[PDB]
Amino acid sequence: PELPEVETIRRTLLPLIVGKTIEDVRIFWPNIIRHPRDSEAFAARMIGQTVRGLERRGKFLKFLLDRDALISHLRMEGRYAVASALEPLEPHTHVVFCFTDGSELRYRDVRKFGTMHVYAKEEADRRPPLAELGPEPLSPAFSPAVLAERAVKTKRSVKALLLDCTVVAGFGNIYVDESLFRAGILPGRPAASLSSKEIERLHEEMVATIGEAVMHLYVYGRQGNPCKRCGTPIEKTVVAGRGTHYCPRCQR
DNA sequence: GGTAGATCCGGACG
DNA sequence: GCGTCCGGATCTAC
Ligand SMILES: [Zn+2]
Repeated sequence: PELPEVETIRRTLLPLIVGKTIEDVRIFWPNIIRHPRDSEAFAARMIGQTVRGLERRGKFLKFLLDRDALISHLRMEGRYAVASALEPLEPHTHVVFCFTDGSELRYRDVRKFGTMHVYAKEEADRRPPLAELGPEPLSPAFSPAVLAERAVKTKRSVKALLLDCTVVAGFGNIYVDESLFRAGILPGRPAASLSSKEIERLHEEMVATIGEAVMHLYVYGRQGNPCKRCGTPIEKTVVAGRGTHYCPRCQR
């Protein structure tokens, strides 16, 4: 799930788990658990805690419990579901949080690629994976000035910069390509080559693109198809180690 | 210390 | 058809 979908999960999951008390934690693929390093300690520490809140930072979900925060990343295919402990588990279920009311929060992921970290709540923001995370794209903390400051001091491409989690939180490959198209900026442009005008326009389109999605694609996955603006075939390359989609006429 | 490379995974695919 | 690819983000090494 991309940031907008992660926000939907945050909003929808919260009422389904708030006020429930963890009775057991069952782990079927311990490598998902990144902190504490021992998955047995991860399970043990969560028992007896009640779910109090659910927040989002970039694409991370932060489950707030009594003493601890659980920080979860679903990557591309991870999913959460609340269901009865009496029913058979779905395939690829790697972690289950069992509540005292006979319901469960289940984590599933065909790719087995997601991560979970648990720390005392007051520690979570200063440890991985939240430590160093950049500002929310929809917050005033993410501004043209902030983007310009990062752009001038790097030799990297503009796409590489937007994909950097320390620059802006959880802006995915899809939104990077869509925002660059909407801004009329080539993904391989050096970040430092962008004018003040271009930085402003890029910030504007990043906010509009992600904001529209939180509340329909021009280029992403559309290689070989006509640009919706000018009819030129969309092209695909590799930029910053990612599949990269752009209109060679409209982007400069 | 900025930045590239390695790493984790398995469905899709040559 | 069995090796290659690929996404995010963090860790490791230049
Ligand atoms: Zn075009």
